[PDB]
Amino acid sequence: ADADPDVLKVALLPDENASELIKRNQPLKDYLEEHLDKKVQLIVTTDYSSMIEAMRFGRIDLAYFGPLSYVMAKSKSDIEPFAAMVIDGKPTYRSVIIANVASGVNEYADLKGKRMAYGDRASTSSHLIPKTVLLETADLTGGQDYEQHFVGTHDAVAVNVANGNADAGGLSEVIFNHAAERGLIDPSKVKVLGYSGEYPQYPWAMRSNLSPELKTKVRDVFVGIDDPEVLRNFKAEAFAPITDADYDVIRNMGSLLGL
Repeated sequence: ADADPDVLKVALLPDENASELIKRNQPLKDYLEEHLDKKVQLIVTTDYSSMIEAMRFGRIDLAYFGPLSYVMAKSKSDIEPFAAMVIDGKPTYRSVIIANVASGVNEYADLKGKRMAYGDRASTSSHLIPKTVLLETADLTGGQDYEQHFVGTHDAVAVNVANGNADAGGLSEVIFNHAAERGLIDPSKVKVLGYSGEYPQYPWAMRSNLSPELKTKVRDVFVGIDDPEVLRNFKAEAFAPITDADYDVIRNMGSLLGL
């Protein structure tokens, strides 16, 4: 393994259409090349498990993980978290639970016997969080009291609810809120049922066998970002420093999934 590679392989959680993700992250790629003196190669894997496996086998250097996929990768490989974005004045985010207007689902209790869409099994806000909300508020258990279907991206959750393939679904609040704008769905076909509480934001992480000098530089460059052109694509105000213990809440909640 190379401690100080000339090219940095930088993976992005596949929570949306890969072209959308490459587009959104272009200004950050340009900023990193300038301030790190490295070439940057952006990667989007086919699913969450393939990004976790790429990290374990040393095939990527930096990764933008979700909270649950981060704690899963950290259990399998030697990695460290270093930054997360501050969006809307907070270092946290929420899941939204949505329903198709034609399904007969008017509240959480009405999901008994119906079809729920989740994203990836390793998703925080399109699986773990909404599943926990349905259990704690309505005493509903996935696969036992309702059908669960895993459709991949958060984009796919919104599409499958809106077109009638699912009756309800759970996903990231920010991703849902821009789905009509991007032309993914007709917003008249869906309604919001409710929201989760606030959970720690997606962490940036790197393989811990990079050199100490390179790891310090990566952390300093990200936390120092105040360029409006980089921040605007994310609707962010800053990149904040983080530690592994910030994700213990997710570890504890993950006991319900057998982690």
